Amino acid sequence: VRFLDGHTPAYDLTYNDVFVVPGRSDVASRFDVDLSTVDGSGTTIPVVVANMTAVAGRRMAETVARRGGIVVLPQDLPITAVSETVDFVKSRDLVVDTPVTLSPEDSVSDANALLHKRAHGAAVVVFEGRPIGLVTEANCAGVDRFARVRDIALSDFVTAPVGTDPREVFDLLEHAPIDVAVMTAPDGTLAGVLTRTGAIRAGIYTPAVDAKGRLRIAAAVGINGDVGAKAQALAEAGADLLVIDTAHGHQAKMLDAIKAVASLDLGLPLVAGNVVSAEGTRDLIEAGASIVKVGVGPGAMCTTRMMTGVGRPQFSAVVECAAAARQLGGHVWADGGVRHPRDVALALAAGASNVMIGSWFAGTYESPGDLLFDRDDRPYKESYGMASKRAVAARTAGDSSFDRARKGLFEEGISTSRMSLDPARGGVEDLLDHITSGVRSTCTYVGAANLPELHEKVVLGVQSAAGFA
Amino acid sequence: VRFLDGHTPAYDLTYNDVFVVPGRSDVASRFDVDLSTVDGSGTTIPVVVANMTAVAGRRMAETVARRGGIVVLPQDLPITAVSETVDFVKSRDLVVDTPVTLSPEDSVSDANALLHKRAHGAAVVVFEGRPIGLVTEANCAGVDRFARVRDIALSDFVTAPVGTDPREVFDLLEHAPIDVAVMTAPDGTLAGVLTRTGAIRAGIYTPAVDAKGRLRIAAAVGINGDVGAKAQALAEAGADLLVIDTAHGHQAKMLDAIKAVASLDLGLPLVAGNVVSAEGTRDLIEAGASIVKVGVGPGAMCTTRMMTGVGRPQFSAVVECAAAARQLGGHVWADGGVRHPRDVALALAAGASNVMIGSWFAGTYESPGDLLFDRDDRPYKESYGMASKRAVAARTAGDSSFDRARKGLFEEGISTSRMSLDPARGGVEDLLDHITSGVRSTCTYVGAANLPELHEKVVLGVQSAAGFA
Amino acid sequence: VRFLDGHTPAYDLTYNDVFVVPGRSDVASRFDVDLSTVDGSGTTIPVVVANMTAVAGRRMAETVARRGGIVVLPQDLPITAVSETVDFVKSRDLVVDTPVTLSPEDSVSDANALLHKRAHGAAVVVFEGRPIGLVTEANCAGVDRFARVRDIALSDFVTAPVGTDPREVFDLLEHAPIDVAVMTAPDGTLAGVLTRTGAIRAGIYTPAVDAKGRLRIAAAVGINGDVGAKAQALAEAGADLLVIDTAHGHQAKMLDAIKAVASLDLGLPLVAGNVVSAEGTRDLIEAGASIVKVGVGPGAMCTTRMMTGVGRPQFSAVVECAAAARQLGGHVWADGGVRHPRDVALALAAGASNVMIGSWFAGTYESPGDLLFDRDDRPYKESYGMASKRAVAARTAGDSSFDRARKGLFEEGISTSRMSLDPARGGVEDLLDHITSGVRSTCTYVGAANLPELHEKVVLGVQSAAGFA
Amino acid sequence: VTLSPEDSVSDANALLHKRAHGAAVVVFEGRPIGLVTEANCAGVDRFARVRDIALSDFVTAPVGTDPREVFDLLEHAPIDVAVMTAPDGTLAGVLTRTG
Repeated sequence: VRFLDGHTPAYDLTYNDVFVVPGRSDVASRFDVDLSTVDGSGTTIPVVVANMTAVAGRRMAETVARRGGIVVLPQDLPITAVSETVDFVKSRDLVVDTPVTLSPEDSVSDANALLHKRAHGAAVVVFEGRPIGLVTEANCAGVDRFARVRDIALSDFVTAPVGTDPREVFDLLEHAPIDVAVMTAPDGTLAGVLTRTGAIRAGIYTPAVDAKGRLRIAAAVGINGDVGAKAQALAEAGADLLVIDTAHGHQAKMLDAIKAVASLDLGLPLVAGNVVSAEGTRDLIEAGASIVKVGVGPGAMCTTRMMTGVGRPQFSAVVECAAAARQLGGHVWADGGVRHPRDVALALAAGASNVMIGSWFAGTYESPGDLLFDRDDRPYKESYGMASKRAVAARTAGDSSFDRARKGLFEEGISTSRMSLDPARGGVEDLLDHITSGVRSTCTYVGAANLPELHEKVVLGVQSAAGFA
Repeated sequence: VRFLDGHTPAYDLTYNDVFVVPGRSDVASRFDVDLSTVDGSGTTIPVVVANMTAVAGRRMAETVARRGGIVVLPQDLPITAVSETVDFVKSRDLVVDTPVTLSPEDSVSDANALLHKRAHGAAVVVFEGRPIGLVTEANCAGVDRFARVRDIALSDFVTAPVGTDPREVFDLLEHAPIDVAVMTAPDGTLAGVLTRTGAIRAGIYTPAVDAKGRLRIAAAVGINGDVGAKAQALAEAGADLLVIDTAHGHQAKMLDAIKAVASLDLGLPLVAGNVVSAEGTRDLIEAGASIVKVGVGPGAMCTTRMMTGVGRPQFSAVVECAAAARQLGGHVWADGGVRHPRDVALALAAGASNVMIGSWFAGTYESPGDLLFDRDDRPYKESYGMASKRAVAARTAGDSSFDRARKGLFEEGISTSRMSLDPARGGVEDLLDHITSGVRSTCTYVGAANLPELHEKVVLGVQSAAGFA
Repeated sequence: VRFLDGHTPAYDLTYNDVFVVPGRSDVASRFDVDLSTVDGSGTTIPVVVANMTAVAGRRMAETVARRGGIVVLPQDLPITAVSETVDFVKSRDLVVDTPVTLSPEDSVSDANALLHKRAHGAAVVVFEGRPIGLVTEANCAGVDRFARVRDIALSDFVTAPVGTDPREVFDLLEHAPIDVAVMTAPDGTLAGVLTRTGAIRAGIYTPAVDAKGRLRIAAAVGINGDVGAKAQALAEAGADLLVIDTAHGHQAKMLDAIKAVASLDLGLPLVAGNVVSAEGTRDLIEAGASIVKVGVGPGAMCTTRMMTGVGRPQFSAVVECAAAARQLGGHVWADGGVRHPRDVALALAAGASNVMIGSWFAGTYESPGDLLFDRDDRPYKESYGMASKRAVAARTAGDSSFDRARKGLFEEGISTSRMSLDPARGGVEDLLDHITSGVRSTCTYVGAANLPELHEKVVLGVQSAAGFA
Repeated sequence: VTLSPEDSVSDANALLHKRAHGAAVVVFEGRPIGLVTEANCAGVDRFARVRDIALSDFVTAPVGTDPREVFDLLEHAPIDVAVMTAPDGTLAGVLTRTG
């Protein structure tokens, strides 16, 4: 990377210490920029969903795959659940989104609960595979709490055949009272729904698909036990990417796991981490890892850097890891704390081929967590609220109560960080649009048509802390 | 510019990182300093009003031109409105200010609304061109809400002929109960008003006038469409300065626009921006721009630097751009975030020939926005409250709803930043006095009689962030 | 110590300026790390309790000695009290903890007061040396305020013989309603109690014992009067470590005191302080001090650095003192402000053989201060609440009221800093577990099996203050 | 209050408050399986299918028993509900000490 003249600090840099200097640009608009990655993950956008239990959901996987990203499944899930998730994801359409389907004679409370599980805002009533109506907001107000769904149905939905160009579907929704377009198969069976914003995103974004034309998905494996057996089982399940993660990637056990998994020669790209050093990245790549995960305690006040003195600023670590990996032909992923598009833009400029988003996507409808309201009816979802129970479901490992208590004595309990739902960006697609707009604006300011060009021509500067007063 | 010995930081500097070291001075008082610019804009003060819809008003243009500045009109205004504004501004007197005129039989609510549109605090009643009285504050209290103006009039206004030396006009207002001096033409028709503070400012300040002895004004053009036609239309309308602005000035489209406008050879000075690099300034000047606009995402926590990593500290960017432009014979304008006279003083010391003020002037009476009160009756004006509607009035460009939605998907909505009215500095003239006093004190401390001398003898130092604790 | 390339700041570093870079590690888990010190203090953990009146209690001494640390007694205590404390501490068991014993016919209010003096949560009723029952929480609710203890007793306590392996004691408490295991001597007399967490800590931690197999303890002496007589009296009392402390250790009087104490040749290790300079450490070691105490006004906003400009950042001072002392064969102790395990980890990485904890341990049950509740019933203990009275008990020194007032005129009154009790970490053993977990995680991240190896292979980096925004 | 298996747990919570017994019986093929009581829905998944938090610890007595002995049978019971079934084992009703 290139810095300004004389900008050679005696310290590691964070995302608050750097800025991008505008250069000569010929890019007309944001749409003239290609965001496709070259790391082999197959994503058309540099957004990757972290493998956390409170974020890596099935609906999230479907949505992110359709919008061009990829989601890594948690490593504690059973093989049957992973196989079911992969089969459901790879059976989805590349344009339409799977709507919330309600059978007749169901409870109205169940319908209200299912309404908020997706950003469409309308749940279709289906009988014999045929749509009957859409249940929308305020339909349950004043109605008997024991209503049987087929009492407040609104059979006023716009219908179009599957395969219609979304350009005309957008026009058909110009004067519709509900921004939902239920499209049915030629035999009349339900296939999916569309919306004006969904049609625009379908025309803007490019879905990330495998060689079979199906949505891509990823899965993770732990560092304990027979790693080869789990890797083989996940590869047979249809996973397109394997991620071997841990708190400290630069250890002998992770090297042994990488050697064991790479010996099988499954052909899938391999992701390992996390390291924040050039030596660690080189050691991980030499062991057989194609993608190196970067970022260990990036924050200066995070729990890791308060328990221990171990850590490193994200920007310098990513720069060093990318510089070490590119000469070996590998790629790096930014696995820090991302809460603004500036972080993603700076990570891409540093040389990272992909940026993974963690807890930020937990505050969306598509996240597996259940929606609950605060005292002021603030929509929010409890991060790590039920992940601890799922974590200890596999942590027990059949050990006795004495061993479990001995392990848990030193273990520090992660608190449940409340994350308020953004009313203007409730769906994860809005956050994806925000991040992609930020990255495209960065590319236009720099004057690059694609991410490698952005990394090539980026010019950075250093600023002091006095500007934050 | 000259810095202290050993003050060579490894980072770019903001306005919080620098300070002015006092030197040997022989300037007796603040009044012994000339603030006239040499950039060719014709302003007697380095204050320029930004071309924003919520600030660039007609009354603001008149007031700033009379006080020695200049105002750039928004580029989205129609040619007829711009022509009307120019004709009204160039038909104003160089000393007296245009008062609020109320015709008889009007609504008292309309009179109360018109009272707050200017800082005079008294609205004159005019019939057959002759003043009848002045409606002042608290005149509408307790009176019927449907009063017809000519029921609470106060015919106790001091009258003086037009052309009287303001020195005696100040004495005539020594014991007057209302600090308004209505002056009428020799035929008895109304021409304008004056006040003690207005007389003092008329004796202190020098109006910025063109070759015809009329108040100066500027207009802006967009970067889309036939730039030459708009430039020709504005030049024919009587504009004295053209400003071609955009988010990123260092692009090929802006270079083409500069080449197209300069090919017409209208003779007017040309302003282009924005760039924060020496290469960008050189490219803009070579294309045919006489004045370069500086500043792109100056704040470390601004919306631009949170969406993207693109930006630069204002001080270093202004210094570099001025150093690059002066050797080419051009001039630079500071277009950062100005909220204190320190910012203007440091920008002038850096080498900028003019400093443009944006949202700061929106919280004044003369701003085009309407005055409204908070729950605690706090006077304030909604910045960008109606500018969005005016922005989309020209952004539609006859495109279809599909294209408009596709454009607006990536667009980020600018929030309406409330700006409270300063009770002691409600009028923009008070802010102008504050800024000019700050600049004059800076000049006296440095020991310079004019802005080029201030830039010549200025000595700067660097301070750490520990002083802000 | 080793820093990253180019990380050579022009200033002294605190604990907020440094971070630990992960290296190649082969440590399987936290339990594969040995925390034993090599400074000669005999502690199995680097935790040392400060010699403050509000912290250095008898129960605290017993608990810290059993958990592997050491406690220094205040220097103002009389020789009889110190002898009694040493005799009580050295008469304790290496596994079981001394419970709260209640005799029959006592006041129930006294029982309630004694309940909160230890973290067991159950006070045993003893008659003729035989346990009768355990008084637990909520037993005093609704009961007459003048109850005689033997009216709400619960004779449902699990009993095991002394010497039983805690592995089976843990199993015996699996279904017990009270997590207290009262163990009695073979003659049936009470000897102590145990708990599940206590059994785990007994199996994890190693008690710090002297050559006689008894818990270790330390005492302090003032710098005034005949230091040799006090040192001889404390050595005869059974103290295992002597600490000569003062505000400014690098003074002639402290050198004379060190020479006087070392002339006696008591054979005990000697601790002196405090100094923050290499010259001071060398002077103290040459005078006859085996351990040098480091840290004088470490905070940038502490009372010492606000009264005077005297001070130094803790990290740089500790590094310099350790570097100076190791070549002379001595050792250094970190005596700064410790509130997080990160501070202890960084102090150990800097080269310190032990880290002393001051006011942090005051907010525990085992501290000598009495427990009192806030308006919201917040458990807290008044730091320095009664230490001032004990300080002036020896400060009077038989001087007249005139001399006392003359001394106290310049003296600044230390305020009583309220320290809230942590509900999840009420006992000091929980804080010890937290700190040891932090240190073990640091060691695993670095890749060291013991503290000297941690100091050998540690690699540090420097970060700017912009990361704290 | 009778709850069939595979029903929504929210419906069970709603049905719990419809009577003063405080316990809703789970019935399958006319046979009681358990009683859903208060705080059973706390922390449990909002989409629970009833037959996941059932408590099969209900006291059973034949219909026609003198309530004097039914009161004694409920002296130490943790739930003050006495589910009584018909001689063929089918559910007929419930009783309590106060009842």
